[PDB]
Formats: sequence, structure tokens, C-alpha cells
Amino acid sequence: SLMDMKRTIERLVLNAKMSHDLENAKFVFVAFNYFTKALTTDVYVPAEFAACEYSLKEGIRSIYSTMIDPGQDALLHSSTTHDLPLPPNALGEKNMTKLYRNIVDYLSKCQGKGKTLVVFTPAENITMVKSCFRYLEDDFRDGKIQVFDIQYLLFILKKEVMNVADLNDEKINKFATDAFFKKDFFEFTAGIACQYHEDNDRTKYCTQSMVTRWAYTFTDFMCGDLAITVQPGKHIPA
Ligand SMILES: [Zn+2]
Repeated sequence: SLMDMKRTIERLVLNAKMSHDLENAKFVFVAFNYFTKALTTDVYVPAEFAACEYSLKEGIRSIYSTMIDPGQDALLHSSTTHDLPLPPNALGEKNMTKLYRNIVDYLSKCQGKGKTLVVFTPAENITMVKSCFRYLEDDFRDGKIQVFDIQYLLFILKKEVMNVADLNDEKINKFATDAFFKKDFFEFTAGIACQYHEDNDRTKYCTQSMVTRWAYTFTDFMCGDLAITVQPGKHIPA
């Protein structure tokens, strides 16, 4: 449930704080683009994926990024956002089974094997991201990746950072942290999109750019409370 997700995020962050390793807690951010959504069913057809692993101390530690060719409204959503070419001329990995395995391999290298995997994405994108993972599938069907709210993470993380920094502020609430996240202050950073999206100037809607911007947003919102040396590329734009 969403209530459950929220309590779980709070517990994750508090585990880190209590171990005195909040700055080293690692979080994986994910972003999907989709070509279109089935009219009657919860089926989003994936077009692009990125993931990154982030900690306050190290900033971006790794990034995984790929265009997706699923083979096949589609025109409108796609043309106004990512504008990736539609099937049968779509770019990217066309082996969906291989893609999913490669994504899980990446998440497992980050989080460990034999564990439920946890990733974060904007609240308004959770349904879509789960649907895209399902499209890519399964032993997973019969039975894996929990998709949590990155904005709730930002909120809880900011409050616990401020507690640690002896900076508690009753006036900082989730309206404020949501506002900061949605400002997208690093939208116009050069060189963080994939090559296609640099070519077609739709970097705003590039998954690789998006997970990088979210990382820079976390750093800008919190690393100042913590006396962490920010690193070019990793914490802030190169
Ligand atoms: Zn892209």
C-alpha cells in the first residue's frame, strides 16, 4: 500500500541515521519513457529507461541507460515529450527478456542478490514505471522490484539530514520539498542526456537526463546541511 511504502521509506532512512551512515545510504532512482498506453488495460509500452545509484556523500555512483525497442495517441504523447521514433523504426534494445535481465543485474549489483529490490521514481510515474517493468516481465510473474516515491524519499531524507545537522525546522514540510523537486533547477545542464536526446533537443524528457537531474536536486537541497564536499559531475554539473 502507499501507507506501507511511506512507513518503509521512513524506516530505511532511520536505519541509516542510527548507524551514523546517512550520508552513505545508497538509493536507486529509475525513469521510464513510454510510447503509448493500452486504451483499456494497465499496459504502458516502454521506450527508454535509466537508473542511477546515488548517495549524499558520493553523489551519482553509477548510471544505467538504454533506449528500448518493443516492436509495437502514441504519436501525440511521444511527439510532445521524448520524441523517440516509433516502431517499426524505434531505437534501442529489442530483446525484452535480455533487457529485463540486464536491468535486474544492475539493480542487484547495487543492492545485493537474494533481496527485494527497491527503486525510486516520481509519485505521478509509479503506476507507469511498474507497468513498464511488468511489460519486461516470468518467474517474477508467478512470484520483485518495489517502486517507491522519490518525492517522499526527498522529504524524509531532508528532515533526517536536518535532524542530524541540528537544523530541525517545523516550517519545512512536504509541500516545500515537493516544490523544490518540481522546480527542476538542473533542467538546463549540458551533456547529461543520451546522444539521441542531445541530437533532437528533447533532453527534458530523456530518462538519462531525468535521473541525473534528480540526483543534482537531492545534492542541492541537502548537501549544504552536511559539510560534504560536492564533486563536479557526481554531485553537481560537470
Ligand atoms: Zn534519452
